[PDB]
Amino acid sequence: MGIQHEFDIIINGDIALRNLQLHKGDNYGCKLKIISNDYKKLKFRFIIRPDWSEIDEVKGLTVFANNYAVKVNKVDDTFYYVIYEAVIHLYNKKTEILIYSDDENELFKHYYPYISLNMISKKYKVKEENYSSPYIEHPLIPYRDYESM
Repeated sequence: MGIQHEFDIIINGDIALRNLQLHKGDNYGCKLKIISNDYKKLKFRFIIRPDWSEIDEVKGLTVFANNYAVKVNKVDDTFYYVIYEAVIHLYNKKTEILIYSDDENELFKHYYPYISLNMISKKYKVKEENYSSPYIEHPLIPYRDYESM
């Protein structure tokens, strides 16, 4: 049993995408398909609980939306949790968001989950679990203070 981080993403304080971590490995990420007519923008909070048993530092996150670079802000950085935020603006009905620590060696193809969030029909679903076991919670139940938005 190698490196086991935990990785969650909260959207709009309403939707929690929990348990997104890779089953093992020093990386964490998610691919999102957003379908929308009405949302001008989505607020994201990306929560990492790092496994410090082997690492020297906690990898940060890169975010692209339809392959345009998105501003990412680190808002907490502690031993037990490292938290990032972004507010992503939607310019097309369909937007692919790539969130990751690293994007190499088929991580998106075989490892990171792929989740669809249809904001029109309000249908939130896992398209591919790959090497993770996502749990989509809606409405979100805040189990930690840093989960509520």
